[PDB]
Amino acid sequence: RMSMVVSGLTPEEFMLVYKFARKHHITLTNLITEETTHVVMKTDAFVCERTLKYFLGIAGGKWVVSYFWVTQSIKERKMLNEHDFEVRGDVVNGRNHQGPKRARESQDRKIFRGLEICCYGPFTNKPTDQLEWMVQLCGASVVKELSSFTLGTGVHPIVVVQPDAWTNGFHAIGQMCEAPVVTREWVLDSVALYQCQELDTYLIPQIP
Ligand SMILES: [Co+2]
Repeated sequence: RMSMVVSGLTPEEFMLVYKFARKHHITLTNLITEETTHVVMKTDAFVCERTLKYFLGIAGGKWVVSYFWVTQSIKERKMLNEHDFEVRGDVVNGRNHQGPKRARESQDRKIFRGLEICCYGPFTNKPTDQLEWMVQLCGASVVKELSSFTLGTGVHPIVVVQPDAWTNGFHAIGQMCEAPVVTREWVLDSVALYQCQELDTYLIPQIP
């Protein structure tokens, strides 16, 4: 019916969110799931920091909503419509380039459509599986080893390394395959703005 999670709040603020849910017969989870409907985010007056849940929130085209949505509904003895209340960036996108918009409204076409992503070698900040499940969420196709791209002329393939996580071999990925090596940052920024971005700024020196 309606399931909720929330990001970058203090307990003081959590309190309300609880008592907001409680009031309007809503369920609550600490852990973003496939079955969630809403992500609630701290802001500024509508700009959020960049949480893991931020991404999978958009990833989903769920309701990605700033906190004010709720303190304003407590105030006004009633729930407000969500459609007047979603977030509009962080740092990738300023107040400028609202993402969750497209996300929610798109879906019938995803932003990874017919691609193949391999999240290659060490991660940390945001660890492999979620990363994959992320792109997997917006219709990318997930490979485990470079040695599994079904090039089959048709589909386009990508490697994504997180660069720093490994302590200097990731120049020599081109030494195994004929997809490009974009950097994690490609995914993230692409999923924030929910366009599919330009590998240009994100490619990694591939060394014969
Ligand atoms: Co092409």
